Amino acid sequence: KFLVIAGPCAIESEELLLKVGEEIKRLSEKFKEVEFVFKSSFDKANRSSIHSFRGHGLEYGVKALRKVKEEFGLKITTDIHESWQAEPVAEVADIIQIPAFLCRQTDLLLAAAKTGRAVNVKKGQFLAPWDTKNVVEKLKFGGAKEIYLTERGTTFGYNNLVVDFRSLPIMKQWAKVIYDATHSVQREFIFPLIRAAVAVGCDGVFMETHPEPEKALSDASTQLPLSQLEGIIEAILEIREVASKYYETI
Amino acid sequence: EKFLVIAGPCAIESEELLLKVGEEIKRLSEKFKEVEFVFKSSFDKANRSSIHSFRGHGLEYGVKALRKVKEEFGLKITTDIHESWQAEPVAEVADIIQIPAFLCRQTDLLLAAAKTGRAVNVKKGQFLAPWDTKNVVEKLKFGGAKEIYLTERGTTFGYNNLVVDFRSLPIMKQWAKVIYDATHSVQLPREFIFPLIRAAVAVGCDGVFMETHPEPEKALSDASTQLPLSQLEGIIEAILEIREVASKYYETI
Amino acid sequence: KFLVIAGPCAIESEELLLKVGEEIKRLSEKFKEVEFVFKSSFDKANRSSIHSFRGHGLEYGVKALRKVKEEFGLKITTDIHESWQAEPVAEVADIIQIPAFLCRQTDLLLAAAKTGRAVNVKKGQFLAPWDTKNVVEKLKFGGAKEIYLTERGTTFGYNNLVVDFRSLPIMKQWAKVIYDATHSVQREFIFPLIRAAVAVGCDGVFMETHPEPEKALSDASTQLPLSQLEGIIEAILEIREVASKYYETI
Amino acid sequence: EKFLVIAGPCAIESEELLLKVGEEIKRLSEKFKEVEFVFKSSFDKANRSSIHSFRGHGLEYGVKALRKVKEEFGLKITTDIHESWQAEPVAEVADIIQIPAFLCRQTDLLLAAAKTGRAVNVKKGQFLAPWDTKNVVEKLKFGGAKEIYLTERGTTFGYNNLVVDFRSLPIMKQWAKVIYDATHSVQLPREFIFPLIRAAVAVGCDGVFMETHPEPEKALSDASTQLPLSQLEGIIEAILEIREVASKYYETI
Repeated sequence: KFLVIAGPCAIESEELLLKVGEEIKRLSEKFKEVEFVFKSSFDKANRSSIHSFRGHGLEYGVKALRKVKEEFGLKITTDIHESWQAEPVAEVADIIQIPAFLCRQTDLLLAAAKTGRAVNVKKGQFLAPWDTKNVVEKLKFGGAKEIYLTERGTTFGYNNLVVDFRSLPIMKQWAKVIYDATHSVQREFIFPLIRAAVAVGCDGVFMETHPEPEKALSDASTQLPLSQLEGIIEAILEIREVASKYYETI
Repeated sequence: EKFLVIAGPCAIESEELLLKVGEEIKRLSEKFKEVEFVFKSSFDKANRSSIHSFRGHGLEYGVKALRKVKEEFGLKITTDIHESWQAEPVAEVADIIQIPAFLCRQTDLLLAAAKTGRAVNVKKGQFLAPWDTKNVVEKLKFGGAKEIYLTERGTTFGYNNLVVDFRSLPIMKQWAKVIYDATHSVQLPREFIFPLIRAAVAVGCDGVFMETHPEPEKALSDASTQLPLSQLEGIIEAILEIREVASKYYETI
Repeated sequence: KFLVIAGPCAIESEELLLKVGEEIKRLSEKFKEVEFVFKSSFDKANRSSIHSFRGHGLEYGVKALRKVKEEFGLKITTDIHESWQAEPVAEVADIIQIPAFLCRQTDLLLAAAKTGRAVNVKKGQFLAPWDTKNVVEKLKFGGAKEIYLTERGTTFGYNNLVVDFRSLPIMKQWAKVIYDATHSVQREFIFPLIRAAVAVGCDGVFMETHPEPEKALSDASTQLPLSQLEGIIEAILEIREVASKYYETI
Repeated sequence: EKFLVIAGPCAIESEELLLKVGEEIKRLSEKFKEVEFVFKSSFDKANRSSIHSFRGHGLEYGVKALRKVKEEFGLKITTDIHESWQAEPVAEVADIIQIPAFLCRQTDLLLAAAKTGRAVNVKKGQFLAPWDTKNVVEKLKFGGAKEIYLTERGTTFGYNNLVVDFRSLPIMKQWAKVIYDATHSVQLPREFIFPLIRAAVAVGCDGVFMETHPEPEKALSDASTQLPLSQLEGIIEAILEIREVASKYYETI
């Protein structure tokens, strides 16, 4: 089925996670035609500024996420930043996410693959679509069986990312493809591009959502308001239903 | 609003080629009555990379060929001009005067097209940012143009490659009707033509531009990008279907 | 010898041209090791805004330039925008310049070549270095013998140009290469990059200069102050003298 | 200020390779007494594209090899770390800890290097704008780094290509000493190595970084970009000459 990965960018508090998890659980029950995966980062390890919010740490985060899966029975996904974090994270995370800047770090990929969990690699803004083939190979060599590649834009001049949708069919040759709707534009362009992603064809969409994005401690300018999530999901399912007839074979 | 489909052979290889394509476009226009078709073909490829490449048979011959298409099939016509003096003679048959991408900032060319009273469609230069088309529209309005289109055809991305930044569709929509060039946006200065056109209609545009030829392999220009004429019907039906289902979500400008 | 093409961006008045021509004449007499070519546009035919200064027209411009060559005996160069302008311009212009956006317009190139004058083509911001080979061929086919290719930057994302200096040695294979120091950065970067151009190796430099750039009716943010021209020329000659030892053969 | 030349084989293929290169670097250091040389080699290529490519013989072996170079030749040392835990052991031999381009924003890695008391050299990510290195320097200073370098190694330009925006040299100079990577800036993710290094010194930088190997064709990494060791002397003499003549024109930051 279609994958929808969503949740607040960072684990600002297990309290926030529960409120978001409650809504994702509701959509989960409303759209049985979709596999929902709850996402949130226990640490923003690559902020530009040293004086920015990073999080409450790995232990606090894993505990908060554990709570979401127990209170709602939702699959979990979070990102790791160094090899040693794979094991403890794999205790809760159904899908281990690899940050875009780290998509070429062999040991991180191998560490994630060793946990036996699914692995989702964010395509580096510096990577060409065809160069993700080697990323998948690393994961397969490492013992990974469920592999995802996420489109999140490519470097286009300075301080700008462009989404080359030709990447979707190219990456589909060796892995399931997820379109990251919120980081690919980093709000007026979020919906239009997600619509494009599903018209082109992908296996899922990734989107950060927060009750009050403006009050968020991370990606306050791109996180989707929680209340708009249902409408966008219904919209992409309808578009996908009609467009899927034309998705090119492999 | 009636969706616009601009299609035809890239170059006016001969008056016979035009009538063959026009025949099919006319057939499709009767089937897809919700679509406004415009027949396109260039009387001159004035910007080929090589001096040895095919250019055409001249403005005179081309205009006469296009007039035949309009006369024989009752189809609207569009062709591109390369210098100011061509606007007047071309305006005699062209319903929409097209401005080449490299020439989108040539003031006198835009002014020449605008004063003819015909609609003007400007291909967005590969060097131009979406927000910079606002001044292009202002020039045309200044020159008297009342029906203006902006065409997305890709942006320079490294060497010999173009990327389509779909964010340009809603940005340009702020000041003009927007057309998506499905064939030139994948050209490297065919496997991606269809998926990208699906993206264009899902995002939302006012029309699509597609070069089509009975046998692309034998084309005298863009032999690698022109869509086989037999595939045009299927592509149009698909974008109409995608447009309909996505239409309720199109943001208001 | 080394080519130095300079002058005010636009012919704001033959008066301005004479003041600039006076200074270029002085440097001309001071640097016999350099071939100076006076440049100025009779029309800014590609301004973004319709409400911008274009000029005083072709006739006024050709007359003003004619005055510069007669009062100072300096070679002249100006750009054309449509085929019909080549002939009347070739009456004064020693070098006919082709605008960057128009580097692929066959008839314009052929028209310039037909005048028998030298032709300098500004490399389009959209063109790859190796693709200028076809530009030269057009000019040769058209009867041009003295051909120049000018590096003026390449599209790098939106509203930004980057200078890929690998272009200098690539274009040198089929034509003399000129580095445009003022349009490649469109002021703090003008000198550094011209220094780079000569260290890499080129046949000349192009730079717009105006007595009071801020008061200029065009390129007020990039035109080099007239008083700084001598210093930059002396600097590039010194750098070239030392670096030329390492310029790669053809 | 004494110009810095960072050079050595890309990877620590063996302790013998290092001593062979170190021998030549030591010879050149005696000749070019106005230059500060730093011997470089990676104990691990932790980011190769293919899982089948050479990585190295481990941190332990590498550090021991580097210590041999410093011990036998009296040369300063630099190598790169890939995860936080490696900073401590590496700091035992490395005078300058290098931060890989893809990892230039990894806060904990930068902090790990900074607290060792050693100098830190951060390769500017191919995705990073020049003005955004200001925060990189702030992180390092926050972490205790007192000697910081920023290395220019190209920027993503379309697919599989890097361009060097020389405007970054004076921009980055505003907050750190700047090094130009002559070999990685022309790599496609050798004919241009020399001309671009001439440009770097003419623009103005504080040092250059060059990978060099006795027989590049037989290298286990960057076989297409590493400079033959016999050409190192000539290149250094040339940049010193160009630097001298251009030096009086270097703008003040």
